[PDB]
Amino acid sequence: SNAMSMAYEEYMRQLVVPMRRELTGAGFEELTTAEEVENFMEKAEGTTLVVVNSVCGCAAGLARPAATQAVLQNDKTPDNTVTVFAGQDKEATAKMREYFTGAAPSSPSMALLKGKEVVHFIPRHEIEGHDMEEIMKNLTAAFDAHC
Amino acid sequence: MSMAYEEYMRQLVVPMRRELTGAGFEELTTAEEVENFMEKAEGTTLVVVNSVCGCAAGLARPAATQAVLQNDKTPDNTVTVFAGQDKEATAKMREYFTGAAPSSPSMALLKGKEVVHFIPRHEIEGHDMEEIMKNLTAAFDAH
Amino acid sequence: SNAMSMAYEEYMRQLVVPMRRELTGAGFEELTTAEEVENFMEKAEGTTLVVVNSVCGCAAGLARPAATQAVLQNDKTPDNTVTVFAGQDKEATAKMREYFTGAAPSSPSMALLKGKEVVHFIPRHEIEGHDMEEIMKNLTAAFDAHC
Amino acid sequence: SNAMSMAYEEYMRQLVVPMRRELTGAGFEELTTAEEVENFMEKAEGTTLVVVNSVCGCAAGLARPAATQAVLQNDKTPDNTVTVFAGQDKEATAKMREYFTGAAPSSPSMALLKGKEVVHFIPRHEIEGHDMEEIMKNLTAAFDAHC
Repeated sequence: SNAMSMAYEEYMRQLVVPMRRELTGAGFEELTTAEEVENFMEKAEGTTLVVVNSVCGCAAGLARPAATQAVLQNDKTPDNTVTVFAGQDKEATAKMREYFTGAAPSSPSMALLKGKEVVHFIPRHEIEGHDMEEIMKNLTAAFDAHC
Repeated sequence: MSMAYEEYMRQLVVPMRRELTGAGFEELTTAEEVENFMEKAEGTTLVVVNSVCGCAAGLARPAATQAVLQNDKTPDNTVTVFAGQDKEATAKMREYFTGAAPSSPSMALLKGKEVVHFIPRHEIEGHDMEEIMKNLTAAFDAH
Repeated sequence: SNAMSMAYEEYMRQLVVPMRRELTGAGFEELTTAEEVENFMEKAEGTTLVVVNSVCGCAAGLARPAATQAVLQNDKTPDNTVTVFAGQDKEATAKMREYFTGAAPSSPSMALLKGKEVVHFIPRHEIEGHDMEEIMKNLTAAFDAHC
Repeated sequence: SNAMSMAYEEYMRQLVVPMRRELTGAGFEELTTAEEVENFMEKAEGTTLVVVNSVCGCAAGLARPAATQAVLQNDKTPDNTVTVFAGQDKEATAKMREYFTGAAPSSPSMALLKGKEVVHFIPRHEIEGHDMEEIMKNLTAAFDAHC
């Protein structure tokens, strides 16, 4: 029944909070709603780092840390930073992904935008199995190319 | 977070509770309730010390419930304390088992508030349904 | 439809099996769909005792035993004995409850019928907090009046 | 195996998922099998935090949060973060516990490893009866000392 299900979602909701704050406390704006995604993307100017967040280990161990560090450490940096949480905010991420023309869905993943156009994409396979150094070098070389 | 968690376990253990209440076992959830029941209790009583493990699920609970339901002679009372979930209720009841070591799941047959037969985890763990049943039913037949 | 809810459903389905068999063991036909229920009530003739079964402790300790002991220890007895399982076969007990206009929904509960019209009702509050004696006294009396 | 045993195991399996995700969404690798433990401990290098997880309020309120906070707030941290789930992955934790020479079994509990040698150990009695501040100091002091 829904009672157990309500409880399960609330519990997963609570455990997911630090997984959000990890990005949001670093200045990444949460887009938790398909409308919020449209709002941002239809107005976005200059460069944007989009992080498609996720609960899995490699989001925790590689993607989130790499994204927040690249942004804080690099001379050249995106004008905006935002995130959608795959698997948790489904409509938000499905809406964001509509803008990633050409890309398949994956999680975690990252896009560098100019306006609402992708100019650099980092799919899950470019993240999983690699180490921080590689991934941050990936991001920063992209920041330097585009930001 | 604390709320969500305790709430989480409170919801998810409901079914493990229902298995016993759905068999007519009365749930004693506080030390107070335990003391109240044991002081009033008359005749025989099966106490099931419940727990959230697999042998409770696949052995003890099914064994206890079938026994009382299908045996000709049965306890006048059927009650349960939930080990680990209702901690204080459990500790209190365990005090009436002067001779028994603590384990869960475990089961006790009482006459009044005196233990007359005891089934420790080790007589449940590593045994099968029927085996545990006969242990109970023989107890019922004797007391 | 996810794994947690599938698993909850499977578990509750098995949980409930023993509570079903106490009644079916005593001749009570299970009505598990709205259609089975609908089907039964139409060709129904004579008197029917309907037991609305429940996962609750008073169903176990009082309702089911009283119902089975009652149908056996009485010269006057219903022609039909059927059951629905509240909370588990939701559409089944909601369908049956429509033939119970005048009675409030509760569980366990029991109803006596002549044909398709209810002529006696035993709510949970006439079960919960009562003795096996008064309950089947309630039952048997009703049998005498109608069966 | 029957329907009940099968449904129950699957039910418990799904319900501990959040208590797995709390650690895996913090970077901890899961060792769910005896073979996975040996494979790891046998080839392990550098330092390792092992978390003996379990299903209980102590694990939920102290052990898991403390372990994840310490690992991400502290400058020195283990090279590896791993976990065995006591009570759920029984062969896995029994196997891990064989590596803890002369330590007593308890859950939750944590071990700091240098290679496969237990370099510091926190039993349940260090966790239960304390607050985060205390456990964290215990953890990070261990890290400061070995890594």
